[PDB]
Amino acid sequence: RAVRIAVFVPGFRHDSPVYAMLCDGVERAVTQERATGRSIGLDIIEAGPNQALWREKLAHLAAEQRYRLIVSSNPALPHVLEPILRQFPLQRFLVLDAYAPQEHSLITFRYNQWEQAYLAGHLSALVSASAMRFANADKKIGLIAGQSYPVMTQTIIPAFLAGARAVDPAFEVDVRVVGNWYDAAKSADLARILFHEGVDVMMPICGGANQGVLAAARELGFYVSWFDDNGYARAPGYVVGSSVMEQERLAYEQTLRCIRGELPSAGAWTLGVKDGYVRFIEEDPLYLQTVPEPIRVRQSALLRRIQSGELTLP
Ligand SMILES: Cc1cc2nc3c(=O)[nH]c(=O)nc-3n(C[C@H](O)[C@H](O)[C@H](O)CO)c2cc1C
Ligand SMILES: [K+]
Ligand code: NA
Ligand code: NA
Repeated sequence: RAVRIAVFVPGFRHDSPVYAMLCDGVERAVTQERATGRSIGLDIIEAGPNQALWREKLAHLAAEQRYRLIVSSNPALPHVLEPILRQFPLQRFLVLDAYAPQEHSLITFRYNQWEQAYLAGHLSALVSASAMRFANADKKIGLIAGQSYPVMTQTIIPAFLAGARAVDPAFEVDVRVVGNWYDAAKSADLARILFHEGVDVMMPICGGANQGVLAAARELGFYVSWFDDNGYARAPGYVVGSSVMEQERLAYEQTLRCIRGELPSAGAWTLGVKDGYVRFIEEDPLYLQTVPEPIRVRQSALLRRIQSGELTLP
């Protein structure tokens, strides 16, 4: 039996870790199963930045009645989908990085981003408190978000702060917002503001604008806590951590289940460190070269406490 899949990207694929990972994993599954001789179609729709059009674009994909599954990502998608689920109940949807319990035609997976961001904040504070080249004597770290949204304000920011405060309760996090997920010039401006306020380690979570923060790091001399995927090679020596979600693998795994007829129609899963889907990347040689022993030792010890449940971050 032939199978057709659509991926709805709420923005652009390139330069957005969550969407690049999503598309890479769906493609990997499709390519794999095509190679067995099976006919599998894959269409990727890049919606672009205009969020006011997302709902109608998704409704048209459902109305086309051709996709066995429409795949998307990000925590706003369940809300976007609400009337579409009602109007087109036979259309199956899969959304990663989201949470929608108790739907009938929508299955979601959320990562434990308290773990993810706590790992990032702890690493950031260790670096900021150290005598590394660009560290200063303040206890100030930064976060530059593309936009504000409930997961960012209720999970990521508080967990980043909590991880930092586990190192020293005096740590502060200065949050800034770009207003979009692409403009690297505008994120660089925020990074310069943070640097001059005394921030020596920043975490960019602003999509294609992340590059602006990397540029500012090289320009001014500060460190970057990278999120979502492996960012060490994007600015060797500046990127001091990668605190990640295993979105490429999850997208691959769930797409395969769809193709083989094993993906449930509904459900809302949460996957974290103990499940293997949130990680701090210690194995990259750039990390080992970039970050001194005492910091790496403490970061490893933290990972062990999360892996055992001793430190549970629900
Ligand atoms: C409405 C909305 C739009 C988003 N757009 C992007 C994006 O274009 N690029 C990106 O890298 N992350 C984007 N994210 C963030 C992403 O889903 C995730 O929360 C962060 O990458 C941290 O894991 C978006 C989040 C929301 C809620
Ligand atoms: K909020
Ligand atoms: Na510091
Ligand atoms: Na210091």
